[PDB]
Amino acid sequence: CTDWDIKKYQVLVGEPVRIKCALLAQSAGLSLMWYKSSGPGDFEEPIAFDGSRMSKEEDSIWFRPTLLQDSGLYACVIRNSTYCMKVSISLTVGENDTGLCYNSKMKYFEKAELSKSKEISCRDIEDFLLPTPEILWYKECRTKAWRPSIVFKRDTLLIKEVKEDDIGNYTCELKYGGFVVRRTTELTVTAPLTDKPPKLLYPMESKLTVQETQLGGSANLTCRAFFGYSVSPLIYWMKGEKFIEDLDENRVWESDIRILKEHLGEQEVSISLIVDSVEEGDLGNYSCYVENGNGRRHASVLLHK
Amino acid sequence: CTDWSVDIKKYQVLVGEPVRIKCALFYGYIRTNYSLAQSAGLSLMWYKSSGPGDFEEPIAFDGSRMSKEEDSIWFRPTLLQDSGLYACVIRNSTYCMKVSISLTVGENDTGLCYNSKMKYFEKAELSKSKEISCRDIEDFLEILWYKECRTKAWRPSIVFKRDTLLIKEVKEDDIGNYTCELKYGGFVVRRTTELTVTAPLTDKPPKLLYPMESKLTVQETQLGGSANLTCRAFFGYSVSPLIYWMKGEKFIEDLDENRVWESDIRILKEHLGEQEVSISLIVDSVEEGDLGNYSCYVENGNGRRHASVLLHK
Ligand SMILES: *[C@@H]1O[C@H](CO)[C@@H](O[C@@H]2O[C@H](CO)[C@@H](O[C@@H]3O[C@H](CO[C@H]4O[C@H](CO)[C@@H](O)[C@H](O)[C@@H]4O)[C@@H](O)[C@H](O[C@H]4O[C@H](CO)[C@@H](O)[C@H](O)[C@@H]4O)[C@@H]3O)[C@H](O)[C@H]2NC(C)=O)[C@H](O)[C@H]1NC(C)=O
Ligand SMILES: *[C@@H]1O[C@H](CO)[C@@H](O[C@@H]2O[C@H](CO)[C@@H](O[C@@H]3O[C@H](CO[C@H]4O[C@H](CO)[C@@H](O)[C@H](O)[C@@H]4O)[C@@H](O)[C@H](O[C@H]4O[C@H](CO)[C@@H](O)[C@H](O)[C@@H]4O)[C@@H]3O)[C@H](O)[C@H]2NC(C)=O)[C@H](O)[C@H]1NC(C)=O
Ligand SMILES: *[C@@H]1O[C@H](CO)[C@@H](O[C@@H]2O[C@H](CO)[C@@H](O[C@@H]3O[C@H](CO[C@H]4O[C@H](CO)[C@@H](O)[C@H](O)[C@@H]4O)[C@@H](O)[C@H](O[C@H]4O[C@H](CO)[C@@H](O)[C@H](O)[C@@H]4O)[C@@H]3O)[C@H](O)[C@H]2NC(C)=O)[C@H](O)[C@H]1NC(C)=O
Ligand SMILES: *[C@@H]1O[C@H](CO)[C@@H](O[C@@H]2O[C@H](CO)[C@@H](O[C@@H]3O[C@H](CO)[C@@H](O)[C@H](O[C@H]4O[C@H](CO)[C@@H](O)[C@H](O)[C@@H]4O)[C@@H]3O)[C@H](O)[C@H]2NC(C)=O)[C@H](O)[C@H]1NC(C)=O
Ligand SMILES: *[C@@H]1O[C@H](CO)[C@@H](O[C@@H]2O[C@H](CO)[C@@H](O[C@@H]3O[C@H](CO)[C@@H](O)[C@H](O)[C@@H]3O)[C@H](O)[C@H]2NC(C)=O)[C@H](O)[C@H]1NC(C)=O
Ligand SMILES: *[C@@H]1O[C@H](CO)[C@@H](O[C@@H]2O[C@H](CO)[C@@H](O[C@@H]3O[C@H](CO)[C@@H](O)[C@H](O)[C@@H]3O)[C@H](O)[C@H]2NC(C)=O)[C@H](O)[C@H]1NC(C)=O
Ligand SMILES: *[C@@H]1O[C@H](CO)[C@@H](O)[C@H](O)[C@H]1NC(C)=O
Repeated sequence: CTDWDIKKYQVLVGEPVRIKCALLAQSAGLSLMWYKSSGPGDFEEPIAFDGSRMSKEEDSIWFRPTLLQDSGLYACVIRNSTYCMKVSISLTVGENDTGLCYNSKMKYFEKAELSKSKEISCRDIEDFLLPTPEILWYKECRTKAWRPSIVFKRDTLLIKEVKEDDIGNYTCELKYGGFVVRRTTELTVTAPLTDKPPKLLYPMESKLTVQETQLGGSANLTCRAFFGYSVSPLIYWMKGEKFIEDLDENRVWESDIRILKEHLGEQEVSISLIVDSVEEGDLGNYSCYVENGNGRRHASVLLHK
Repeated sequence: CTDWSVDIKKYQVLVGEPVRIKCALFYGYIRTNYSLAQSAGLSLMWYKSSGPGDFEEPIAFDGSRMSKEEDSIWFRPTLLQDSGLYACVIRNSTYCMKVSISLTVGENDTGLCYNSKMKYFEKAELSKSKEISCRDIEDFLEILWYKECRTKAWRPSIVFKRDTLLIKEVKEDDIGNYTCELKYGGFVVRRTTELTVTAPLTDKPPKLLYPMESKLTVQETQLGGSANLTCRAFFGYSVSPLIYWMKGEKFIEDLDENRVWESDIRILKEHLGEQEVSISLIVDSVEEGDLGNYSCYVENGNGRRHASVLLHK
């Protein structure tokens, strides 16, 4: 039968899951089958349904609860006299690690700006909603008394003003017929957006630094700048109108950008310009260009002797 | 900059073994090499996010273990921390591209040499040859093979050739996890594969068990009653089993009463790829028209067999 899934399932052992065949079928005479492979290339064993945990319900399989055994590839096949279709679903079951409520490999991630609003939502909770709903939030796998600044509405968490204290793993809990559904997200805070172009440190914008090199010598011109949080940092060297790529590719080349420091999204990167076997043409005024969202700044270096 | 969400290539390694993460942009996406691209002034940076939504911190290498060598990153050895998403970015005045590579690091579980989630899989036919190879090994260029995480003396049926394991005749006993080991400068490289043996190709069409091919079984039902007609067959290894009910020329879908429907296929047994499935035909509020001869059709690659059932009373 025709063969091809992007949808992947991650769940903690002891939590209810619903796996759907990605593709009225009973009416058309179509017969539906599932296979568990547990790996790419495996036997794809036919599943004989029990009634306690694994339930064949409509277009889906229900696990109540899930077990470590359940981890694997699930292939849903539809069969007819002349018609067939099948698709494979990946289910990974893991256990919360050592006293924690969640699994390290299995969690969501978010980023927030200091002194700014941020919303945290309980994602992928649709399959347990009826009739048309209670949720509890944990901080570092512990119950907390939440400040009035933080507001809870309908499966979501809102922080009106975000502080450097509000960092870590946020896990929401749902009750599903004597079962718990946990979705955990980790928040990382960064400094707010710059609103200002980066700052040149070496060379400075208005000092006109001087570099001395002898002919047939080696020249190292190293720019340095500070990039506040705002894409990779854009810092590069130019000699007048000519870009680094244009001038004499055999003797002169540009180094890769280095990260001298990083904190809260702010970086202090440095890049260097290297010239070998320096000649009369190489001597002149070199400028380090630094650019971002709000501006383009540059400073100059003089090559002498 | 222009983005390629996630690279198909993913890395799975045991903690304490060497890994090499390759920037996909130089090998697959773009033909131009790192040595010639950098000449054009392109700058390369890496980021470690550990998640699709995380901060993506810029990594300052500065390490004995983590080495920025050309278009790749070297881990010698790898650590449990290293698990995450690695994004390589190329920078220009007006040009940018980035791609993300997934590295997953795990530890051998409870007295075992391997990780259950991280291993290869294979299938073999009984009494036939099958070769097991040490896959995706390179950048570390002799091999030694273990069976069930133990050193073994191998029969002349099993032969060793560089980077491969060959079994002339596969037997039902030689099933399980085969792990090859390589030594790379005081480090060990383990690649483990699991073998599952199945019965050889049928060469014969399936066999009807219930009803039998030439007995013409009879079921008695009263009018306004309930009818359960359950077929049963044996399918040897050869895809889902093709077994279905028919009433004369008409398929089950054709008569399409709200009263008569077909059940889903059930798996009564499984051994070595051989199945003995059963399907049932159900009729509710039986009427005079429903009475007649029903046939259960069973089919596979080499043949089509069928048996008949008579509905009476
Ligand atoms: C028309 O009539 C047919 C009868 O031919 C009905 O089909 C039967 O439906 C019943 C449903 O109750 C089936 O009963 C099931 O038996 C399965 C087989 O047993 C397992 O155990 C042995 C070991 O002894 C294994 O070797 C074997 O491979 C099986 O795995 C069970 O798996 C079923 O589920 C569970 O049952 C008990 C319930 O407490 C659990 O404790 C068990 O752990 C088990 O998981 C179930 O018991 C019966 O097999 C069917 N027969 C056939 C021939 O298909 C149709 O349903 C009916 N049509 C209707 C009503 O529309
Ligand atoms: C939920 O959110 C919390 C924070 O809100 C996260 O906490 C971090 O958890 C990780 C583990 O996943 C911690 O990493 C581990 O802890 C060690 C502590 O680091 C400090 O160590 C000493 C004090 O003991 C300090 O002096 C030092 O400056 C460090 O700040 C790490 O150092 C460990 O790595 C070390 O060990 C390995 C092997 O032993 C070595 O090879 C390494 O080189 C390294 O030395 C270890 O990885 C991390 O520290 C926690 N952060 C904080 C701030 O406490 C949770 O991770 C998060 N939940 C999940 C699932 O991620
Ligand atoms: C190649 O490598 C793979 C993977 O490493 C091996 O697959 C293993 O196969 C063995 C079979 O010999 C499996 O062993 C079995 O473990 C099961 C554990 O389940 C228990 O726990 C769950 C909850 O987590 C319960 O639901 C369940 O009822 C069990 O309690 C059990 O089915 C068996 O363990 C025995 O221990 C329990 C106590 O826990 C006893 O009460 C029972 O009597 C029971 O017999 C069974 O032994 C093992 O789990 C498989 N591993 C994985 C990861 O799937 C291959 O075997 C290996 N190849 C070769 C040739 O060895
Ligand atoms: C051109 O000039 C630039 C700037 O002057 C220069 O950049 C320098 O690069 C080197 C490495 O390529 C840096 O040296 C390292 O700095 C970091 C600390 O941030 C550490 O990794 C190292 O510290 C120790 O390293 C050794 C152990 O690995 C120790 O033995 C050693 O004693 C150190 O303690 C190492 O110092 C250097 O920091 C920068 N320069 C600046 C100012 O940051 C570049 O290399 C020059 N040449 C080119 C581009 O060809
Ligand atoms: C996070 O993971 C840990 C371990 O991975 C989970 O701990 C487990 O907790 C259950 C219930 O408390 C334990 O089962 C019970 O064990 C006691 C032992 O006396 C027994 O009397 C009970 O009848 C029941 O069987 C289980 O042993 C324990 N697992 C361990 C210790 O390895 C924990 O539940 C997970 N979730 C969290 C912390 O939210
Ligand atoms: C980074 O630098 C600039 C900014 O966009 C780009 O410059 C030019 O890009 C073109 C197409 O990518 C390059 O094509 C070449 O054209 C020459 C023409 O003589 C031809 O001989 C080559 O075979 C090739 O087709 C061109 O070299 C390049 N010019 C430069 C770098 O000076 C560049 O493409 C950007 N991106 C990179 C380098 O990946
Ligand atoms: C399992 O990993 C440990 C390191 O945590 C190592 O010492 C041990 O040798 C490994 N097992 C085998 C069979 O090599």
